[PDB]
Amino acid sequence: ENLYFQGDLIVSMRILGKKRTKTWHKGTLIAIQTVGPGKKYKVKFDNKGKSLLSGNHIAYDYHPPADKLYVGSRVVAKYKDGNQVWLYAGIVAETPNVKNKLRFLIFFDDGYASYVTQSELYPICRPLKKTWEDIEDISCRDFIEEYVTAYPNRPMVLLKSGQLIKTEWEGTWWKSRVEEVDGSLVRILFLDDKRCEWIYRGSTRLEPMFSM
Repeated sequence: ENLYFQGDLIVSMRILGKKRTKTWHKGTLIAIQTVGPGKKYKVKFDNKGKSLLSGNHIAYDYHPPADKLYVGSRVVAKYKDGNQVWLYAGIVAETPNVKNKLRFLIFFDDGYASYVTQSELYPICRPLKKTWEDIEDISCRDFIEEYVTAYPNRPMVLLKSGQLIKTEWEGTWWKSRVEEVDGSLVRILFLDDKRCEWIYRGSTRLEPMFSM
């Protein structure tokens, strides 16, 4: 059937949708379609054509109130890529608190992590019951399932600036150094390549956590 209303969605509303590039973009909800128990959502993008999307591939174009976000919530967040910024899907790993200077910690679908503000987050419209089950990368999906279901039990390595450790990249271990710690994240300098990355302190990419 062709619907005009479905839960709190209404045809003609503004929405964000996932493009095939896996970045998220503004558009208009132009149709809602049913087939049995399934539902699809037709989106016309502002600077593009159309896509027919499942409900976990659309998001509201507003920022959610804090009491509606949990560890495990499925979201779209601001994502820094060189000197460019995108909207990219992720999972909430921490809500605002004193130790993290009142920020949200985001685990993104591709394995990167960052702290963002409430104004940098959007909630996905119809998340899966197990919110991580639409993460395509098996290693990332399995890490987030264990993290979300174990929370608040969070094994982490205690790290200090200057400390020498081994960090994983492309399947092997590299000599690296702790440059900075910010809440549950650490900035790692890869010594041979002289480039830095922010990594979660419970990540199995840190050799002490891999040990365990």
